[PDB]
Amino acid sequence: SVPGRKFIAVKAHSPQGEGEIPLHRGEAVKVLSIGEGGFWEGTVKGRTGWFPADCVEEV
Repeated sequence: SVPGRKFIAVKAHSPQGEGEIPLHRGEAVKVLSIGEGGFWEGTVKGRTGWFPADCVEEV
């Protein structure tokens, strides 16, 4: 465990809905909040949006 909200993408994501962001494996993701339907909200390189939670793992 490390304090804070640092995660890493283990899976890619291609956006398929309003407000979704892409993810690429290995990227740093700051997890901000949770949504409905298995989606979480996070920040990658100055963009924030939705992606499936199963794409990320905590550092």
